[PDB]
Amino acid sequence: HPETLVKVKDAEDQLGARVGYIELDLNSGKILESFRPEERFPMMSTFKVLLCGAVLSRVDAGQEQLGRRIHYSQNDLVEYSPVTEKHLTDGMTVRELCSAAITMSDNTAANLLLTTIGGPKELTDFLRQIGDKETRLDRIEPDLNEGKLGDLRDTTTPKAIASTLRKLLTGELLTLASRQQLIDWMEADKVAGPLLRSALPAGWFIADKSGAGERGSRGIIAALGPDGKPSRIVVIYTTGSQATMDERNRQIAEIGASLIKHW
Ligand SMILES: [Cl-]
Ligand SMILES: [Cl-]
Ligand SMILES: [Cl-]
Ligand SMILES: [Cl-]
Ligand SMILES: [Cl-]
Ligand SMILES: [Mg+2]
Repeated sequence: HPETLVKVKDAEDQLGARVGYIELDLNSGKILESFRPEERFPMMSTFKVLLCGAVLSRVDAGQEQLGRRIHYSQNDLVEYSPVTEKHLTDGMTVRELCSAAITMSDNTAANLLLTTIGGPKELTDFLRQIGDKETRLDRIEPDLNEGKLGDLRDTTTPKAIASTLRKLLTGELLTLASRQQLIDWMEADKVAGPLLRSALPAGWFIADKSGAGERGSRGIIAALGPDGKPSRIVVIYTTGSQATMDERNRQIAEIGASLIKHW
């Protein structure tokens, strides 16, 4: 809607950075609104949904078990690992790692899951196989968050990842059980959801994953809608801003508020 576009523009002005935006009809994939949809942005932790999609595809294929226990060490622990730092001695199952990666954005959990699939290149190969020609993962956490100027590593486009999310959450790419488990991880309550959840009316559905990185990188992917059911996918990314984190968050949140207001 034009009111959302204007909020996107305001965010670019206030933040001193580009903002990419797309909104798809969930059922049809029709593009309802877009701004810089084919430009590249760091995915940051939004990739963790794609990662868990790849893990679930392996589960469906009999190549992984959700119950398999993953044992790791102190030196595997990286920054922002609130769940995995509590399981050095006992390990975590694949299921537990996906829950942590998505609901808690746990960085080490994502690295361990990357190991289970064979790494960034294997995630990228899965994405190419499902028809995403743009998204690429090159590095693990935390380096994938760097957001360096003119660096194509660890990027997507709003249009690419929106389509990929739709493929994961709808249709038959994943079995019903895996699709529902991915959904459920994304729906689960989170500690703080400034970008879309904080202002979202009660009773609306949202399955989301946010991301934050260096050099102003911030964004979110989500399926959401009224009456308990998702009906749209939205993707919002920005990178380059040196405004405060609070200002970045507020500008993105205002885009979301407008999408909801003018739904
Ligand atoms: Cl545009
Ligand atoms: Cl574009
Ligand atoms: Cl134990
Ligand atoms: Cl493994
Ligand atoms: Cl959020
Ligand atoms: Mg809830």
